[PDB]
Amino acid sequence: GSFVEMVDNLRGKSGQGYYVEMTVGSPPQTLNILVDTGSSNFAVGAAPHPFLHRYYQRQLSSTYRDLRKGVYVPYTQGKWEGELGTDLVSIPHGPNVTVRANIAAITESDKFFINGSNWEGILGLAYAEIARPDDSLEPFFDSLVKQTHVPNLFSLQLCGAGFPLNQSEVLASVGGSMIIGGIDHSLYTGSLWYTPIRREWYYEVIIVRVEINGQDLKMDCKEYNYDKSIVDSGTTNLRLPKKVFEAAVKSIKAASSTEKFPDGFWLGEQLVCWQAGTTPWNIFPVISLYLMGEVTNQSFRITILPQQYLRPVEDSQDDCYKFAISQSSTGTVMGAVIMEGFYVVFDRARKRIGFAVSACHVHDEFRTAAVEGPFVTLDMEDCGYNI
Ligand SMILES: CSc1nc(N2C[C@H]3C(=O)N(C)C(=N)N[C@@]3(c3ccc(C#N)s3)C2)nc(C)c1F
Repeated sequence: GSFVEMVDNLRGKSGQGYYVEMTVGSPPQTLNILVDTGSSNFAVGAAPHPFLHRYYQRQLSSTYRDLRKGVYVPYTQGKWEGELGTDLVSIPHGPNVTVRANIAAITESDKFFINGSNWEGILGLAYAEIARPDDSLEPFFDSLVKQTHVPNLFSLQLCGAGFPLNQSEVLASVGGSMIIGGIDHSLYTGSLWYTPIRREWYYEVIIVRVEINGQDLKMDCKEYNYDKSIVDSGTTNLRLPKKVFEAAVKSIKAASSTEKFPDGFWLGEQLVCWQAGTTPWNIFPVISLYLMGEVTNQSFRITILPQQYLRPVEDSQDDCYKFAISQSSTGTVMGAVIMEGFYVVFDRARKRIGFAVSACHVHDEFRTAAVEGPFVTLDMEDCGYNI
């Protein structure tokens, strides 16, 4: 329905992440926490770091409980290590509840804390299967549902500004909404379409067709989900498996061929600039991803614009962007620049993810993002990867 207390509770941007305010401990210690659907640990800075202006001080919390256990988390782009414990946790612009949750108190880290991101921790919203050190460490959302009457569902509206925000603007700007326990109808237009959650670990989905400006990429659909496809608010880009990326970039270059861009642009490294207000959106194609539907032999599609996959960056008065589609060796990742086009419902209770056109997606007067269906699609189970 309407969840006014939770609307506009996020801040941030696709490149540095979107975060929500939380409190930990007694008396409450306020921290800004990255919303990460990629993930399943609640982990906070708990020791001084050059990029943190605040951190969780366990010795100042009367409700802190030491689990006497360490946690070491090395991932591809970074790492952190910490100490496990529990404490009382709240979301000020959330449900009016306080829960006893696991907290990984980060004591050492490498390339984890982003300089100027304004967040001091991460809220992993995915399932216990991928929690560290193992699946016995109950994720935050599981604790929230178990201890309260909050429904087993959350929804995210990530709002890209469509232009760069400076340090002061990004702190003063509304970055979107995280609705805990419900769906807020003001955040989207049109209908919600649902795709099954294939398996509960990451938020895994199945893509069954890909089009660039209505032209079928025509790959075996298993390629689109090799080795998985996930919905991840903690990734900036739309990431595609190597072969799919190679085919998609060739098609995007062909559609936009009236302007030649350097190789560094297509690699997502180099910015491209245009005179203020002259970005030629119309030369870039729309991209549609068809997702398995809830009805047998039915699919639907989500369509994004270049206003989603060209990420605004500062250079001058020029309008500059980076290409926010990139290669992956770990499957498709529907990151923040995809999520910025849609209101996304993580319906854990019904094992499904819903998509609707976001009320805050960036567009022009000629084209809009879309969520449309149904389409008749056969043998969709064959699109999923096994082994
Ligand atoms: C690979 S297993 C694993 N991974 C993570 N993360 C992976 C990071 C990762 O590359 N992405 C893509 C992720 N969605 N989340 C992580 C982030 C770190 C910093 C972020 C920002 N901004 S997002 C945490 N955290 C934990 C606790 C893990 F078990």
